[PDB]
Amino acid sequence: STNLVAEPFAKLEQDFGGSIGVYAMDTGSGATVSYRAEERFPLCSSFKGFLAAAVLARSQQQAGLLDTPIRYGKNALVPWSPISEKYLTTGMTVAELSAAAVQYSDNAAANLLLKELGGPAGLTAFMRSIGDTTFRLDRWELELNSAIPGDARDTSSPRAVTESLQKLTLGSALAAPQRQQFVDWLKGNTTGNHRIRAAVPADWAVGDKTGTCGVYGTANDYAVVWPTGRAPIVLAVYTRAPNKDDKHSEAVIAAAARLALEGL
Ligand SMILES: C[C@H](CS)C(=O)N[C@H](B(O)O)c1ccc(F)cc1
Repeated sequence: STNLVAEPFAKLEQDFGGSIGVYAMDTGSGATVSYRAEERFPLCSSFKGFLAAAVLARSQQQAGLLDTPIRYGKNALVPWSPISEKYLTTGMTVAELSAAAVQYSDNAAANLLLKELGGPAGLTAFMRSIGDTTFRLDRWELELNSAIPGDARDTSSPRAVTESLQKLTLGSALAAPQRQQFVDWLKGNTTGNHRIRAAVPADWAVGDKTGTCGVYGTANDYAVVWPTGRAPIVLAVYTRAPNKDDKHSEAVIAAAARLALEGL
């Protein structure tokens, strides 16, 4: 990938202080916008969207997987697990765990689903099977958030994120019912209102998955966006920064999303 009118991104990046990674594709025309699209960024919680997709893929071979109740214990409840916390006394079904992971970034729910899939290596294997050779998940929540500069653990690239997202939501990687369920989960996300969603015209439908590592200014969002009467746009906006204490910026993510969309 390349971009011969990259200066707007370059200036936004310089003002932010860190690194911005953008890839956006118009699935109707094939046009793309890129900026550090081939460079590795920490996934943070954005792996949870692909995790739910991997669950749906398995459910195509395992009848009633999604309906399976999980009666998890208190010591599954790592921090930032609001749904799993709320429902501890009842347990939750695999489907509910998947929805909570996507729509609230629920940590405990992600760990429980990772265990069902064979851990970070199992999710990574799923991603290889749809043709993503960049994605790697190595660790569990919360250790995967360390976001250390240059660490390839728990990273992917904006372009591979977008390409996989397109395969899973719009392409053929998931069966049509599973594909619709994944799209619906993304559309019901509650964590992304200040990121890509803040850049999209109010009348376009959006599904998204956010990520927030909590360190090194590292945060991200990927989304499928449905313009008026048009084929959908798929995009990914990732950030990081060189100092552990650097704050992430939702406004930067929104602004880079807007530059991508305006570029398309
Ligand atoms: C250690 C950090 C706290 S800022 C964390 O748990 N991040 C996950 B994720 O991005 O991997 C997370 C972040 C925000 C949430 F609301 C839920 C889960």
